Amino acid sequence: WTNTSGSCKGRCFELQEVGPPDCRCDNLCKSYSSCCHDFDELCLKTARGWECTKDRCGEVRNEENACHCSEDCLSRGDCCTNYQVVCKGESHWVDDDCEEIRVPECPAGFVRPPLIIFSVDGFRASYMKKGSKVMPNIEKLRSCGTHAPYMRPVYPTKTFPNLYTLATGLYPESHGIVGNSMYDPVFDATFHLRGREKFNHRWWGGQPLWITATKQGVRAGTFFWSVSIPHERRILTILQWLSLPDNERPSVYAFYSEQPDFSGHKYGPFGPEMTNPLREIDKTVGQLMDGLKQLKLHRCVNVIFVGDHGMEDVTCDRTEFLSNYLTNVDDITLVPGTLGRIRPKIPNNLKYDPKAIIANLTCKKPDQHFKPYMKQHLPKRLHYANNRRIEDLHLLVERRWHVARKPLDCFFQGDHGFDNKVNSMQTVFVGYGPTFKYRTKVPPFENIELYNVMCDLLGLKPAPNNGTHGSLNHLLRTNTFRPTLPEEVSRPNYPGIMYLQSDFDLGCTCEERHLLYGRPAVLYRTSYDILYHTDFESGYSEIFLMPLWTSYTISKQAEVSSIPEHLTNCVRPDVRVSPGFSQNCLAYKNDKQMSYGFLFPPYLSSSPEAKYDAFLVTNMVPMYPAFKRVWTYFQRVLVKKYASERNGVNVISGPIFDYNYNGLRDIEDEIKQYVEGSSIPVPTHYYSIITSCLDFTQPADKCDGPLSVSSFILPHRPDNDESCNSSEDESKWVEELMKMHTARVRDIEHLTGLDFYRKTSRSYSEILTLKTYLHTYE
Ligand SMILES: *[C@@H]1O[C@H](CO)[C@@H](O[C@@H]2O[C@H](CO)[C@@H](O[C@@H]3O[C@H](CO[C@H]4O[C@H](CO)[C@@H](O)[C@H](O[C@H]5O[C@H](CO)[C@@H](O)[C@H](O)[C@@H]5O[C@H]5O[C@H](CO)[C@@H](O)[C@H](O)[C@@H]5O)[C@@H]4O)[C@@H](O)[C@H](O[C@H]4O[C@H](CO)[C@@H](O)[C@H](O)[C@@H]4O)[C@@H]3O)[C@H](O)[C@H]2NC(C)=O)[C@H](O)[C@H]1NC(C)=O
Ligand SMILES: O=C(NC[C@@H]1[C@H]2CN(C(=O)OCc3cc(C(F)(F)F)cc(C(F)(F)F)c3)C[C@@H]12)c1ccc2[nH]nnc2c1
Ligand SMILES: *[C@@H]1O[C@H](CO)[C@@H](O[C@@H]2O[C@H](CO)[C@@H](O)[C@H](O)[C@H]2NC(C)=O)[C@H](O)[C@H]1NC(C)=O
Ligand SMILES: *[C@@H]1O[C@H](CO)[C@@H](O[C@@H]2O[C@H](CO)[C@@H](O)[C@H](O)[C@H]2NC(C)=O)[C@H](O)[C@H]1NC(C)=O
Ligand SMILES: [Ca+2]
Ligand SMILES: [Ca+2]
Ligand SMILES: [Cl-]
Ligand SMILES: [K+]
Ligand code: NA
Ligand SMILES: [Zn+2]
Ligand SMILES: [Zn+2]
Repeated sequence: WTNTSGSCKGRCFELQEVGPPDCRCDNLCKSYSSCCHDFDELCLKTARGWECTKDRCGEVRNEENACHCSEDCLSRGDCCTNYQVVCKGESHWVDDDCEEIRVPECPAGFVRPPLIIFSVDGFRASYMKKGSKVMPNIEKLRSCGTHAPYMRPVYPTKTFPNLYTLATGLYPESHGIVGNSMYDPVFDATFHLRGREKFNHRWWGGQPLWITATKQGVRAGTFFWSVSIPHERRILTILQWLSLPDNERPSVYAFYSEQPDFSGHKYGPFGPEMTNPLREIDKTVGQLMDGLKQLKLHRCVNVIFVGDHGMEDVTCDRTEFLSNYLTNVDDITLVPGTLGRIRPKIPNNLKYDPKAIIANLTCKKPDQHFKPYMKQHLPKRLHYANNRRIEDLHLLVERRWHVARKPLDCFFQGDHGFDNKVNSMQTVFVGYGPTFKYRTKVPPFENIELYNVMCDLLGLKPAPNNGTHGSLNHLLRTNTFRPTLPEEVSRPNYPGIMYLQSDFDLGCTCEERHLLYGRPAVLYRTSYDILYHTDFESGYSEIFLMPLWTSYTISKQAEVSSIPEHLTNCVRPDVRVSPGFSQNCLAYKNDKQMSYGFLFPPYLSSSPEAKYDAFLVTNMVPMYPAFKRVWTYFQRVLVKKYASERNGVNVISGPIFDYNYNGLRDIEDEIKQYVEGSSIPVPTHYYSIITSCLDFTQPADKCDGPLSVSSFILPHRPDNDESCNSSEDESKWVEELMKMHTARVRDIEHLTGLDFYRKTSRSYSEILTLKTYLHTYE
């Protein structure tokens, strides 16, 4: 019980965290129904609005006023933000020319630039195109500071998963806020956005910025603002906190706006009604900057203007219903809308048939506006599976559409939540201040990367997260992180000819040019061999009986040759590797469901003599015939197409084992499938990393400057049910599938325990940016 009889006198928006039975005067007091009786009266003053007028200049202090225009307001830190403009003839911050902030210009007592995070809900990246005509303050921040054309949110592109990712540097599957609504089967409880359950600490994993700050002796302002607190009061509170004595003043602050999201949902992203909320957010930014200029902090503070996600045109007319595909939807609970998550209505109800449900949702309407996936089959780039709160059955919804349970379930013209690579879901990033670069444009980057940067801006050591520290050093003038190259754990063996062809009873019948960025380092304890060939180089695992990586270079005008008729089933023993550490063909003859493929393709052999190397047992990998349709098309058509378009390509391909879908390389005990009657593990995925020169006029094998990369993590599946057009020729569907499964080099590194690009002429920070790059095809 909380004693509301107490008073908020001289305690309004106190940073002093007090518990029961003492009444609170902070922002969260309303949500916990613990405010002192006089909180609204004393702390939420509204009298005379939020602006000084000429008639108010030099007034007598009236404590009932929302903000002040009296002579003592500056010394008291409670002037209306436009006080110096209206009463002292100063100019608005927006009307001043920007000047480079080479060093922080801070008043006495500030030893470090404070950080202000200005978060805007549903701020689509494209809204920035409106410019100074609609948003002059935001345009000045963007133009004069450091900005990205867009920032990639996390999936689902919903509010709480994205705001909490921004705060922690973690994927939702790791921080636990997997949706705006979620069901935890262990707690047997539902998290809702409009419930008291969301305040329970058990939902919130990882370590958010305000906790990282507090644990390291750095004071933080609130990261939660009550809906009942107007934006002008939020701004005045931040400014009042910035005016506090040296020993009370926070170093990190957060502002939040429910706009332009609110209006975006009502009118859609391209509605004329979108101008009004954009002008309003700009006015709030103007109040903050004028306020900072008033406190002599406008050239001292680092300001981050950031969004959680974008907004798409979504109407009630564009809704698919599960009742149109499934006989009985009454035994199912659906998390609906721009994504779908399906579970039984009764938590542990045994009448629930997941395989029959997926079958009825798979390619059952010609222009179907969603696709079902078992969570382990979702694109790996989404990192959306390793959490008990993520239902096994998922629906990836097409942009502009909704999924609902039945017709019983327009007032809305906009929505968000779709695949995080979707153009309309991209949001904003602007960094302004002494620590950010001046008038600099940076490439798009992911929001998971920001936590490390915010820790750098505050002199904090970041908690373990999913960002790649140093990948965003190019955004900063100072406070850059010096990254350390991961230490190589296992040393390779370099075997020569050690065995006879007669030593093998496998049932089988028959660096300068190819390793351009150095040997990938193996970052775990294992036994592996480096194998050299005329056309390729490989790192052959003696434990997994296959390469961890196969590396080769294809010139722009290289020839594609066929596999000769008599060499169709040709598999040759490798005299450098023991029969005991080799795969066997009897297993592929026995397994009626499993076939095999090759990592280096025989199609791209340099000569008929060289082609025989591609048929080595050490270049073979287990592949389902359905997957072979995809792999053969990539190997025979796409590798050469990419070489022709990019002026040669360097390709690194290999297997991935992720049976427990945690995005990390499996240990031997985690492998759950092997080739029939053998010890050959079955990969869950196959990766490829395709590098060339950013300057396409230079060939891939003779590149002087920055690199260009595209990568994939292809699901190794026994059917092509994911591709609704798979009955057609591979030219009509395989590339579409590969684009959906695009990946960062960093995603492959986590899944393999490998470290790429260790020997280049580029800085390590530039290589980290390259490794986090995602080719979206958007
Ligand atoms: C993204 O970046 C994150 C952060 O670095 C990575 O996630 C980490 O992965 C490691 C390795 O798998 C995990 O380490 C193991 O930790 C447990 C003990 O964990 C507890 O303490 C830590 C530290 O205080 C907490 O962070 C943990 O939090 C998890 O659980 C709570 C409570 O349920 C929840 O609120 C959190 O959201 C979070 O859940 C997520 O992670 C768990 C797995 O821990 C997962 O089940 C869940 O679905 C969520 O995804 C937790 O309270 C420890 O016992 C382990 O021991 C191992 O080593 C010993 C030997 O030393 C072995 O004997 C043993 O068998 C184990 O192998 C690990 O150390 C770490 O917890 C986890 N952190 C977070 C915040 O998720 C991701 O891997 C990165 N992703 C990618 C793709 O790179
Ligand atoms: O409920 C909705 N809004 C309510 C908002 C309260 C207050 N709030 C707040 O002040 O957030 C600031 C912040 C900033 C950061 C940052 F890191 F960026 F700085 C990190 C955090 C966090 F999460 F980590 F704590 C919080 C959030 C909820 C909503 C909105 C739109 C919708 N669309 N559809 N549904 C919807 C539902
Ligand atoms: C609840 O808060 C009120 C106000 O802080 C407390 O009232 C005070 O009680 C003491 C005696 O215990 C008096 O001497 C004070 O004069 C009271 N304050 C005022 C403003 O009149 C009250 O005791 C607190 N405790 C509970 C359980 O209600
Ligand atoms: C999957 O869809 C099929 C229709 O294609 C459903 O099968 C029908 O079920 C109704 C029950 O109301 C029967 O009257 C029909 O005879 C069935 N048709 C056929 C061709 O079998 C099936 O129930 C759906 N499955 C699920 C799990 O919803
Ligand atoms: Ca139907
Ligand atoms: Ca794994
Ligand atoms: Cl959700
Ligand atoms: K077979
Ligand atoms: Na198909
Ligand atoms: Zn949002
Ligand atoms: Zn929204």
